[PDB]
Amino acid sequence: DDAIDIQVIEADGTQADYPVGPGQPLIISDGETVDAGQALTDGPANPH
Repeated sequence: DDAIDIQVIEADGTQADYPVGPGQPLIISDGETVDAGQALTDGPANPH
């Protein structure tokens, strides 16, 4: 069904299940070196 979920495996093996959602949030993330705060689906970040 093209859920397009970004599942990340922690240092222990814990998933996150980030849903991309609609088509407007275009994906740009294939780094495989992500760190906290890194954006995945393009656009202006929410600072709060």
